[PDB]
Amino acid sequence: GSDEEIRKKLEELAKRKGKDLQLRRYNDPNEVEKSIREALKKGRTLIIIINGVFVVVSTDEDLIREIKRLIKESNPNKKTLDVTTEEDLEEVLRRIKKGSWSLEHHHHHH
Repeated sequence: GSDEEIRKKLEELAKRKGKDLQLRRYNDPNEVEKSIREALKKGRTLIIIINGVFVVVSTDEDLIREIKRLIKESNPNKKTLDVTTEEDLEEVLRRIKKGSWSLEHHHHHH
């Protein structure tokens, strides 16, 4: 679907900045967690789709914040998440259960 239309914006950005970006889909928090440990240990960017939520993992906040924009251009109605440590993963998954999900809106971003 629209994940294939966003993939171009991400894989072009990998050539612009010289970092490794890759896109994958998951069904459960228990399966997805295993992918975050690899990305953070290796200093790499993963863009993950789980149950309609976009979870962005990177050791570079400037890579996440540009990916979030490129995701939200193509799906302005989709919810999003960000991770830079294995502690951030638990922080955001705890917020997912509590309803404290991301508030990325262009009138709030400025």
